[PDB]
Amino acid sequence: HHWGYGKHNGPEHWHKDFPIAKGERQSPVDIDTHTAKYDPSLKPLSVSYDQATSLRILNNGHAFNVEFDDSQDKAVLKGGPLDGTYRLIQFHFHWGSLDGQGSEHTVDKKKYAAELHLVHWNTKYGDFGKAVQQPDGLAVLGIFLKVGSAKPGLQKVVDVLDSIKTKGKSADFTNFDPRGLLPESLDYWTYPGSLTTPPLLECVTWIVLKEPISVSSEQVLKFRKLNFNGEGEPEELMVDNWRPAQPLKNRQIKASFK
Ligand SMILES: Nc1ccccc1NC(=O)c1ccc(NCC(=O)NCCc2ccc(S(N)(=O)=O)cc2)cc1
Ligand SMILES: [Zn+2]
Repeated sequence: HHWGYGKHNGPEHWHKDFPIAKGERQSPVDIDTHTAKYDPSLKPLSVSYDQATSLRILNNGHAFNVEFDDSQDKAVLKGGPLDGTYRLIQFHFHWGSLDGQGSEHTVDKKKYAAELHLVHWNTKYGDFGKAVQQPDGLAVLGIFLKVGSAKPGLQKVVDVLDSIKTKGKSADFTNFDPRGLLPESLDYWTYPGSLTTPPLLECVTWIVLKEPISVSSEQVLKFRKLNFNGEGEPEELMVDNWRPAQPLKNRQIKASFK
């Protein structure tokens, strides 16, 4: 009876195994654009992905992860609200059963069709497992997806999904360039928060881009053909793998822009 996104094991249940679910810095949150404060001291984000080395794509039963070689400074996030150098380890998405829901963060209570999370860890902690134990261990770059025109740089991901339909399946996934998933603007909101799935550790500097990317209806339909189940288990479509907005509590969301 493991956590997931169903009626009996979904986000309202998680606090029983992971009491930090009701903590002081949980994610995601609603971004109230009128209460976010412009912070003129915030630096431009530095997204250095030209040497990224993708390795593999994995269906882990909760989402799919595109994994990177994080054994050297090859794809890093710096600047913005961050001190030091954060290495890209993986990206994944959260998405809905319908185009009207799927994002984890909301903007003035608006839900997007999906949300991309580019997960990075602080190199001063040596690897990911140590970084998630620290209040500044991770930086997650969040990008909203809206349904409209196709994102050409997403299609290589969409096309491999039939090879990782079920939980525990992986496939080689080399030479994927995550720059093809970024919007034009790097204007962002930032706040201190958590992992949005168990173990819900309070280790994340969230950086959420203001400008969504557009994907096609056909691209997101292919996300919704994935399965939460393993091969030879009853088929349960991998949809609505999002945690809803959590209380902001004693936090301020800062904006990089006016
Ligand atoms: N060792 C230790 C000591 C004291 C306190 C905590 C820890 N470690 C842990 O709690 C612990 C660490 C990792 C665990 N599992 C693997 C793991 O990497 N999980 C996190 C992956 C994750 C990555 C990104 C996101 S998201 N949606 O916020 O971008 C969500 C989840 C499970 C438990
Ligand atoms: Zn995520």
